[PDB]
Amino acid sequence: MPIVSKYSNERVEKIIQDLLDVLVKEEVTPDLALMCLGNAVTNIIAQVPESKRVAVVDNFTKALKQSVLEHHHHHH
Amino acid sequence: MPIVSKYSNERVEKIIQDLLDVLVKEEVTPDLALMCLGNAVTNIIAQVPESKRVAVVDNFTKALKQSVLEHHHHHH
Repeated sequence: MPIVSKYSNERVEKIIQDLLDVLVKEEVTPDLALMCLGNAVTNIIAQVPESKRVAVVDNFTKALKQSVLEHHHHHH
Repeated sequence: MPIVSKYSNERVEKIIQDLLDVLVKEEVTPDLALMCLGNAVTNIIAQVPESKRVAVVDNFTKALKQSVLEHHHHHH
């Protein structure tokens, strides 16, 4: 329900950017990016206790679909 | 196109490695990692045509939950 503000947003978006930098440094393809990122995500989720391990990945995948569909929400 | 993969698995792993190096040098938490990676993936899927955008994100998310449940032990 509430989006936790545990960390500085600047830092959050910066890390996102630095990750994108890696992807643009190699000029990776969409397929490649998804495959590399997917393994990175899974690695982190494996470090999360099993009790919530299935929950965190599901919420991840759920929210992922939410953000993708909101790109043409009220734009052309 | 005469492409079955194009990119070498060696490079694929190396990219994942570098992505990990990014996350490690930032000392990211599970919360932060998923939050940053989610936006990164979303931007990648935003480069994918809407004609297949829902397909790629669904297979991505599908493969994620597969990997999470599959990867308890290494594999071999």
